[PDB]
Formats: sequence, structure tokens, C-alpha cells
Amino acid sequence: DLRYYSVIYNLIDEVKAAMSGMLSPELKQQIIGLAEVRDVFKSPKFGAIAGCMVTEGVVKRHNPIRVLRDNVVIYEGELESLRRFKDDVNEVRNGMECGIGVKNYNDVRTGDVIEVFEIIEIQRTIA
RNA sequence: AAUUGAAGAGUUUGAUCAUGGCUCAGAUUGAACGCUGGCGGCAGGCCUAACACAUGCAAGUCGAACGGUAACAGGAAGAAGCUUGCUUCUUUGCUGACGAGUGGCGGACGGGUGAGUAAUGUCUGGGAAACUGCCUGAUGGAGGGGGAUAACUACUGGAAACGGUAGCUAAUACCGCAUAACGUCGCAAGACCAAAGAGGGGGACCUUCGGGCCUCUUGCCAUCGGAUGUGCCCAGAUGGGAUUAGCUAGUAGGUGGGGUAACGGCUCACCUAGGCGACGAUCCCUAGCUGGUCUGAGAGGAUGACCAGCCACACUGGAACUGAGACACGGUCCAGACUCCUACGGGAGGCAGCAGUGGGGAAUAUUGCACAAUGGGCGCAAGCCUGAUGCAGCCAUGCCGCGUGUAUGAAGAAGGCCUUCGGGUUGUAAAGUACUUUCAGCGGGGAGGAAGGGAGUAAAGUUAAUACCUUUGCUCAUUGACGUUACCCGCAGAAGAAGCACCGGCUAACUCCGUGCCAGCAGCCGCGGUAAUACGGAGGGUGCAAGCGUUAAUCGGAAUUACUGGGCGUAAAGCGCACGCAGGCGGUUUGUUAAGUCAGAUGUGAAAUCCCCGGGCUCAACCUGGGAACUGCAUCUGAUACUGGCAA
RNA sequence: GCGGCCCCCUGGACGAAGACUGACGCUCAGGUGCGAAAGCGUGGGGAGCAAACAGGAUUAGAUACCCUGGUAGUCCACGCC
RNA sequence: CGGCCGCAAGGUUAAAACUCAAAUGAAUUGACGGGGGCCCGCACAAGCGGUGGAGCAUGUGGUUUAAUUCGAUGCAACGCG
RNA sequence: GUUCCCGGGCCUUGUACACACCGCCCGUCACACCAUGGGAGUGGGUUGCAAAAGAAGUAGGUAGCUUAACCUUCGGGAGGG
RNA sequence: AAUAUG
RNA sequence: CGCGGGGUGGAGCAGCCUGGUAGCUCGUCGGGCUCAUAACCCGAAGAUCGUCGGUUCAAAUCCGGCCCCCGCAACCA
RNA sequence: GAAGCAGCCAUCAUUUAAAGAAAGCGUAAUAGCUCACUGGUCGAGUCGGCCUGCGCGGAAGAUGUAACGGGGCUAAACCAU
RNA sequence: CCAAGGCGCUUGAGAGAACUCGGGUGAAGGAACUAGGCAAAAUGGUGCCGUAACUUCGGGAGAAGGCACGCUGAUAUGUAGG
RNA sequence: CACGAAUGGCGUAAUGAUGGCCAGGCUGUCUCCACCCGAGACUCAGUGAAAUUGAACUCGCUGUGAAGAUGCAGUGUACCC
RNA sequence: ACCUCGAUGUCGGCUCAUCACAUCCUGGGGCUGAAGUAGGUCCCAAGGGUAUGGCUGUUCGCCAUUUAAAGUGGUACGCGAGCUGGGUUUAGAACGUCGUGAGACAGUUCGGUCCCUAUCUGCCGUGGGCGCUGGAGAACUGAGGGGGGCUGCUCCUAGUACGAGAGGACCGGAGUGGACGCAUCACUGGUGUUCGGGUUGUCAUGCCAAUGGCACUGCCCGGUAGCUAAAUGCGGAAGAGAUA
Repeated sequence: DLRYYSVIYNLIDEVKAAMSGMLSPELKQQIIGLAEVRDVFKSPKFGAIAGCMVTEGVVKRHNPIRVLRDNVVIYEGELESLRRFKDDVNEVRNGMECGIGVKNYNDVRTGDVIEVFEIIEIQRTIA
């Protein structure tokens, strides 16, 4: 990075701009969807397969998930397999039958809830 | 005057003897770093980016080759204001001169650098078919004419650099003709080629009274010579690599033409088909070399800055001119990279010259003084120029000299340190007393490097000329950059001036305290896990000194690539075995040749330098006389045992 | 490196006496030939044995030692290494 | 790595970086060998009686506790000091 | 009784052992680190071979254009640029 | 027979 | 609402025409062997015969239920 | 430039007609300028909800008025008779 | 491109527009088009020189990439050869 | 997810109207298309088809509608050819 | 599952549009945690404008570098009697997977015909008849209807307002480009097979000479007029009226 310069104010701005680009970027964690599990199946792909019904919001192929019952996280992960009816698909929306299983998941309890959530960058700027 | 020269130790094991590596004590350096540093002498001091550069300086010189007044210094005449006899101001080359300019010579030398360059180069020894400025000896000419042109004037383009148009004007510049062998070309007869004048002074004849003309000095020209300088050619020697084995079309040879100062595939045309190659061609990597330096007992090895010889290069790349000599470090042209200035149209530059700066790197210096001296360029000399050179500045970088006191001094002071707490030590050291004052500090004096050159005189030589000039004597004025010189004399008062490494074994020199297998030391083998002679600190001790130590670097030690001077049964090492070409070596007898070899002699082997014997710098280092060495090589003359050749 | 028998072709060393040639020698980088066992190419042959590989034992484990089978190979021709 | 040979496996020619101070030879003494000979002891053999199970005595380890004083632990400690 | 076991003595033999088999010592794997070979390729430098290119300068040739010294018949030739 | 590690 | 065979201690096991003190392996906890450890050896803990009614002196041994695992059917979000 | 209104706390009372240690603009902060509360003045209706009748807004779409059939209507609507 | 020989395709005649068909050409840029350099274009002969990785050693190969090329005269009243 | 060693694996020169990709050349393929020359398309003369067709004096818009109206309703617009 | 299986030919692209406003940009305003500025958000506003490429079956999307700005939707996911046929419902073949298999896969790869002369309506241009009250010729009024309606950058106002400084204006003026449309050949260019020249091969004109024919206009170099865009002139307005 080679600069021979004009005015000192632009230099004081460009060091601040460099620091701002340097700065760690993300902060926001917000739900995309909520889904309810019923009727477990077993599979060699992932161990167990939790049949699901998405109760609220949208479900997308790769996002972090929180599998929870009554304010405890039962199991933790990133959304691994999104299956609808008989085929893996990119996305699913509330009121729809689904299946999901995660590698080394064998821990299904019916009536547990999956919260799938979107993570959004912000890029802080020094001032 | 000359052969006095060679050391080993530590370390593999429980222990030993071998083999064998590793490591150290040595010497040395264009050194750096670390810590510390008083003065002096001498020597030496960018080995990195052949990277780029601000500003200044680095060769010009002759009016005695020439127009000239652009200088400006006088003089005169004249024109004028008067100071009234002188000042003043326009002319004037009259005159001491002298810018720009013309012409000649110098700019091709010296200085700097090590990029490229493995031989085309270099070194040694020989050679033939060559030229060679200036500079000297010899023999003779130096006759008679002519045309331009820059400068300079009048115009005119330009920001600047730098010019344009038209006339005028000289010359030791330029060009014809005459004149010409002993010269060139030819068998000869013959043909043809040169010139330049300038300067000083002077009786006679005379002069368009400018000088003609005489006489002296010098320059011009041709030729035969000298010494010098350079080009050319051949042999041998002169880095590394075979995991580079094939290489050469102008290549190799011939003839003829052309070309160079000259031999020449030097270059063409044509003809022939060779050349080089295991004694390492070719290619690649790498490098300036030698006389020498350094090391080494020698043999050898490493190294080639300093110093000198030679070669090569000069922003990158190429070519030619001028000239005696360049394919030109501060010349030219063109092309390229790149840098700058600018009015933007168009122009400018090559510090590896001396200083000096950026950058680089561990790291190598003052933008000094002077032509006083030596040696150069030009000139007749004066003179001028000389960043060559002579000197100084800076740096403990190296070498070397000297000082930082001397003598006395026991109560063997205190303190420090140890201490079986008896004492011991630090330590005659200190303290004290008696002395000396180098070198510094300060005030005074003063060689040599200066011989010459200049000016004036005289003689002698010269001449038609007591001239006039040179030579050779004499005499008088002078000529020091460094320089507050070297060196000497006088004064005060121990005053101003000692640090650094190391102490287990190697390896000279020992205890205590702290830390406690931590922290750290280590060149090598190794030390430290609470009593560390190996760490940290102190005390003590040893080595060495204005330096000391570490590091890097090379040789040594290393007979550890072994020629001198090694091994290979089992330690690393004999191809699995054999036949065989090139290569090495060869029974025994006689003759011969004399290559190798051995002897002798001459020439050469640069000088510096090393060595041996001397001298001189206040003494050494350093400087310097003479000799030896000059270890080699070539040619020539000899010897004939041995080896080789040849003959039986 | 070659051990049954016999033949054919055919190598060399050594002795014996005697004869002849008359240094024709010794060694040899480069180069060339030969060169066990294993292995490879093609086509045959294959009784034993024996990699591989299998199974049964042993053992903590035993894909080994040990034991039972058993392929390539071991055999031959001609080539190669 | 490159060259060369070879069908390939492979052979041949043949390094450097780097790392470590020993690698290593023979020989000597000892110790050791599931090496050998020789040879002895309640070593085994041939026998007799016991311990190890039971209950108790005492010591040890360990546990526990305010303290369970401290040392001793293969033969060569545990009715030990 | 001395075959077997433990322990011990003598001789002889073997040895990479000498804090003496309770010795010593091999290689994978796991781990960290260091250098190095290969590597689709990428980026430079150098350079052979074969062509294009052709400034400037020299050398060679010039029915043009232009021109002071020599020749001349005074027109021009010769010569130069 | 058979027996591993310090 | 679907075809096969099994259930004995912590885990895995023998009892089949032969219904007569539930014992044997692997782990677990102790003891022995060794200088010490693995290894090895001797031992101890360990139960309604899955669960029920019948069977019946005593039970996979003789039945039917409940239930569980495996067998294949066995989906396969 | 804080004394109610930039801050933090007290989350109360006094003086008092009436004034809450005060709600805002304002002031550099008080003041200024008012509110809450009341006096003077003037002059009679005044203030907030509730239940029902009828409207207003909430009301953005795709070829052209394009959600009274149209012109057009405040009765030619709506409600009751 | 012509000879001998044989033919002028059984509707014509006028306009000279979109657009379609068969063709020629083009500034500047040179695959940007598009599923895709498809289609057009460009190369194209002989002789000589020269020619890589790699390879079953034949190849690769015409590799790649260049140079010469008309006409007239002379060598030769038209030579070498037939 | 869900290769595989004769339903062959992996190498492979030469080869290919083969598949994918990229480079250079070259261009109206294109940014961005223009012009012209030929044959139709047009007028005239002659000859002369074909698919098709419930019947028709065969308008737009909005809405309705066996749910996307030339014919309906409402409305607008429209010389005849 | 109401229209359509005695046929409404299915995704995307290209060419060609058109409307809606829930407005991407340009306009006008309020509030702003609105210093300037750059913004944020909401309302009103549909006239005009509203990117090329890399990637791919490609919508979408990712990514590029731009621009006043790269709108969201409707229209048989506008548009195949206009075009493409890569994707996608044909027949080949293969791979994986599944099935004993024939075969299948909503997994994939390589290959693989887009028909039709326009009657009517509709739509774009240009005519004939008749009417308009005697007939005829000319020039107009303008009822009515369409096209046009874009925006960057520079300078001045002003380095002012505003602001600590940096930075950096409103509003109102003056130029000069892009985009796009209309006009048009003087210029620069293009074409220019009816104008000229060169040139290869061959035939004919008796022959030589000089021409002519033919070979893509044989090949090829030039170029008049006309027509042309890549050439060069111009355009978008100001203002008024009535209002959100």
C-alpha cells in the first residue's frame, strides 16, 4: 500500500477508513423460522430423522439452528438436511411437513422445537 | 659477508592400543563491533550500486602565424572648458598590450575504474613482411604567383539555446605553376611530387624614405640515418567442470583481383575439400593478469587493494571523422534508456577527475591550501595553466616510539578481604618524607626543503657590424605553498595522562558470598538440581597495554588428497572374473646419433621489492647506498655414462 | 561353476626329451565378452518340494515359529535381466 | 537430479542441502547367556510336621480422626527399633 | 539319587553389555519443528537457430540538380558539392 | 515345551 | 394388526422325545506367582427360568396371553 | 453566567388572598413570558359523558368513463305517514 | 477458355417499392454476438531452407515458421538431355 | 449420497465429419448497419390452382355470460367502396 | 376441478410493445436523533427516462465495472399463423443407482425436422364513387385528433452561506457533452457490376499492331451523380391559465 499524498485531513480520514475496514463486522441474530418435531425416523445418513412441521416463519438450507425445549437448548447445530415429502429441497415455509436430521443427532423428543435463525453483518466504523 | 631450518595438546572406552574426524594454542588483515583511551612519528584509509547526482573546480596556449580594436593602460596630435601651462575632452594602432575571431600545436598524456574478459588477453622466450608525432646527427633547397572566407560592417529570426540574408578583409590557412634524386614507380630511358615566412639590430647603396639591401637567430621543405614509440606474427606457460563429446561455410587450404602503414580469409570472386577433437575440442559456470604480497621449515597453499608494468572500459548500443597518434574518460554524429529547463514553440546532460551529496552496506574521510618544489602542456623567453604533484584536515585502522613519575618510606597505618579468630593478606602499595620535570601546558628562538629563474655587468665566440644576440663567467636585487615547520632555549609544578580480558581441564593464574538443573555459562570436552575453584557478585591472582577482547577472513598446525610426504587381510578403500585397442613400462650384445639428460659460455630474466653487507632521518618504524638473489628461459659451443631415436 | 553310463565334436594346464623362432614381453582407462540364485518374454512340461494363499494349533495378539493342504516358481527349448 | 542401458522390475553412472560429534577396529578384565563341561548346599529328590480357610493375640498397610508420636517395607520389613 | 527347579563355586566359549539383562536396543503411528525432492503451473534472466527491420555513417554507382581556384574556342568543358 | 516389559 | 426364532446374574450362555438343589464364560471385586508389572493361576460378588394364568413334586423342557430383542417382510423424512 | 424549568438527590412544606421548593418557551442562569390558582372587568348560560338515528375518514391495480344501467338529480336521495 | 458437333431450358412484355432470395463491398473496433466462431472471411502451389514437446522410434511432420517465384536479354545464332 | 481390478481397472503414442475448454489468425457474427448488382414480390396481356366455408347488413370499450363475446346489455365511435 | 384432450403447441432468449402505481431516477413538500453535507422516512406525483459485460439451459442469482438511475408488477408467468430450439415429453447410446430381469429414476451426460400463398375483423399508408341543393376554380378558418415533453459535467454567484476545522451549499445565472428524435449531402467517409486505368489465362477480329468477348463485375485499383451514417445542422423551451 503505497501513497504519496495531498492533504493531511484525507490522510487522517484514510487511516480511519483502514481501521474501519479492519474492524470486526457482525452483531445481529434474528429468527427466520420456528418448527415443531413429531414422529421420528431412523437413517444411516444422520442417525435419527426428526419429522417436522414448520409452525412459524421460513426455513432455509444453511443457517444456524437452536433445538430447544422450554428455554433449554436440547441440541445445537447448523441446519443440515431439509427434506420435504420425499426430496431434499432448498427452502420450506410455515404450515408445511418437513424432515431434518443432523450428523450425530439421535436425540429426538416429540414436541421439541427448532428455531432457525438468520445472522446479519453490520460493519462497524471508527469515529 | 649472502642456506641457523620444521614441537603439539585436548577429545570416542570401565580401562587399553589403533584408526579416524572434530576442536585449540600460531601468524595475518584496506576490517567491523564492544569497552576503554594522553601525546608523537611513519604508513594506510568505500572490497557494497559499472546506482544515480545538486553546486564549484579538473588544459589550454602562442599578438615573436594574422586581420583587428571588443579590452583598458599610457603617449601624441588636435579640438576645447582653462588651472592659463597645462589640465580636459573628441580623434589616432603611435605605443605596453589584448576579448571575441582566424591560423598552428596541445585536446590520443597523466588521472579514475575492474563491468565485460579464460585467452583474440596476460607472462616468458623468439621472430618478420612494418610504420612511427615531437626530438637529434648528415646532405641540399627555400623560386614565382593566384583565388576565397570567417571575424568585422548593413539588414534580419529567436523565450532561451542558437542563428539567417548580402557585401567587404588578412595569414606560417587554402589553391596553381616553376623548380626535383641519392626518392617513389619502372628493365632502363624516363615521368612526377616541396617551399613559409617570422623576429632583432646595423655601416655601405639608396628608398613610392613604408624600408630596399646586409648580417645574426629561428621556423618552413625534401631525402638517407639515429634513438624512441606502436602495430604485427609464432612457440610454451597462464581458472574450474565430462551429470559439457562431438565441433567447424569464409570454416580449412589454393589461385587471382581488391584492401591495410604493413604480413595476412584482411575482404571478395573463383577453385579444392579440408580443418579441429581425449596432450579435453566445443559449450557452460566462474575470473582482470603478472613482477609480487601473505602464509608456510621447505616443497606447497591462498591472494593480486597498496606499489609499479600490461591489458580492458568511460550513461546503454554502433559507426566514422579529424590527426603523427583515437574508432577518442571532461571530441563529434546517430540510435537507445533516463534526467532537467522552458515564455511550451523548442532547447539542454553524462562526477568509475577532485571535493561533495542521496541511496547501498557491518563499514572506509575535508564542498581545504598553493603552483613554493618536482614532472608536464603551450611558448623563444618572460609568462600562463597544472584537483598531476607537493602539502594539510579527518579516523587508536596498522606498524612503531614515548609518557602517565623517581628514590626513601613499618607502625609492615586504617579500611577492604579472609581468618582454625592464633593471625594472614591487600601492601612499600597507600600515607608521609626527600627528589627529578621528559612529553604535554605556557612564553621565547629557528635549519632544510632554493637549485634556479629575473635584472645589471664583463669576457669569449660571432658578424661587414665597437653592432647585435647567444654562450660562458662575475655582481646585485630576489624567489617557502606547507608554516603558529623540523629543530633549539627559558619557566612553573607530580602537577594533565590506564585500561581490558581471563583464572574446571586445555592454559599462566583461588577463595568466599548469592542463586539453586532456576537464572545462566560454553571455542572444545563440558559446569549448575544449597558447601558451584566452570553461573551472578566481591575479594585475591594472572596475562597484556593506549589499547584490550570478541567476530568475520586466509594460510598454519593438517604427512587430514600424502611430489618431497599416505593407505587399501580384518577399521572408509581391490572393479564378479577375463580378453583386449589407445596409453605407461621393457631382457641381453655391438655400432651410431646426441633428442631427453649432464657440462660450459653469452645474452636476457624491468625497477620497486624479499634477502645479505652498509649509510642517513634526535632513535626505531620508515627512508636510502652497494652487492647477492635475479630460483626461470632461449640461443650457441661441449660431454656421451644413463634413457630415448636409428642400425645390426 | 562342474559328480550315473557311453559316444561324437571340442578347451586348457603339466611333464618328458629334443628342435626351432629370436623380445614377438608385462600391465591396460575407454571399449567388448562371459558371468550363481531370484525375476521377466513366448511355447512346452510339472513326480517331489515350495513363495503366495488357505485352514487347524500356539499365543495377551500370531496375518509367524509349529502342523495339514497347496498355486506361481523350481524342469526344458530359445530370448532377456 | 540428469544421462545411458533394460520389456518392466531394475541396473549403471552419481550429488547437494542438512545434521551430529563420534562412527568404528582389534584386544583386555569383569558381568551376563533360555552356551558347554565340572561341582556343591534340606536346592531338588525321598519323607515327616505346618502356614495359607476358622476364631483370637500382636505388627504393618490403608481408612478415619483434633491428634491416631516418629523412623524402619524384595531376600536384607511387618510379636520391628 | 543328581534328571529337573532355586541359589552358589571352578574352567572354557560367545558378547553392539560396563547406573553390568531390573542391561541394551529396532521401526511404525500420534505430536511439534526444520530443511529438502516432486509438482498443474506461474514469473524473470540468459541464449541458439530462422526471418523481418535498415537510422546515421562509411563503401560502391549516379540520363538529374547545383557550382570560387584548373582547362578553355570565353559558348562551355573538366572537377567539386 | 512354551517364558513379554522395566 | 406382520411372515421367523429367541428372553436365566452386570453382559453374553447350557437345560432339545431326556419338567428333579441355576452353573458356566466374558466383564466386576479379592487372593496367588514375579525384584516389580503385564501375562498366567486360584477365587468371591452375581436370580420369580422376560412377564401371567394353567402346567404342577419339579418347567424355554408342558400351553395360552402380555411384552421385548433379533429374523426377513423392513417404511426409508 | 444554576436561585423552578442543562444535571443529580428531596419526592416535603413555608410565607401565604393565591402560587405546585413550579409544567413550557425563554435567560448564559434568575428575571423576561406565563401556567396552576384567585382578585378586578364583562355578561349568560356553561362542562364532560351516556343511549340511539344518519354521515366523515380508515379506502392502492392492472385495454377506456368502468362499483346509481345511463343522462341526470339535494329530491328524481333516505325515513315515516 | 475453345474445336468438331449440339443447343438458347415452351409464357411474355413493362416497372425498378416493401420484403424475401443469390451475390459483391465497407470506415473504426475485431467474438463484444450466441446455447456454441455457426456462417462468412482467411489459409491454399512448387522448389529450397528450416522444423519442438513427446513417442510403441515408424512417427509427431506438410509440424511450427521462412525465403525464391512475372516477362525480356545473356550464358548456349537453343546449353544439358532425349 | 450410490468407484473398482474381464458387466474389466488404471496408463497409452498414432488417430478422430467426436465431446468440453482456451489461444492466435481472420473477419458485417456484432456495437450498428448502409449501398449496389442479379431473381421474385408490383403494373399490363394470356392462362390459371389449393386448403377452407352453419348462415351473416361480420366496430371499440366496460360489464354480464357453459366462467377470456364481431352478434348479449349499457355506452362510445364509425360517409359508401 | 368450472371452460378447453373430433387439440388452448410447454421454459428461456431475440425482435417488438403496452398499461398499472404499491415511484428506481428526475419534480414538489412536511417531519427529522434536519450544522453544512450526505442522508433517513413519509406524503403528493406515472410526463419522460429507466446499463454493458463475466458466469450459466437461465428464470433468478452470484460477480465485474459503470450510471441522474440501472423500478416493482400486470398483459395466456405479454409476444413461436414474427424468429431461436440450448433447457423441455419422442425414437440412439452410456454412466451411476434400483430391479432376478425385461426395465425404471422426479439423477446425469452426448445426440436429435418449429408447417401454412391472410377471407374477415384489427392495424399502417395511399386511391375511386357519391354527398355537401345552379355549376366550376382557388385560398383559408380550425370543430377535432396526433407527435414532442431527457439528463450529466464545468464556470459564476462563492470557496460565501453554514461550520471548530475539515468540508461545503440553497436559490438564481452562463456554457459544454451523453442519451434520443427530426432534418440533410457542403464537408469527412461509404457505396458506386451504366465513368476511367492496370493485370493473369484463353478465344476471335486475315495476320503483326490495336481492340473485343469470356472467365464470381475474370481478378483488381480508383471514382461522378444519387442514396447514405460512423458525416453535420437543428430539437426538448420560456411564459400563461386553472389546481393537487
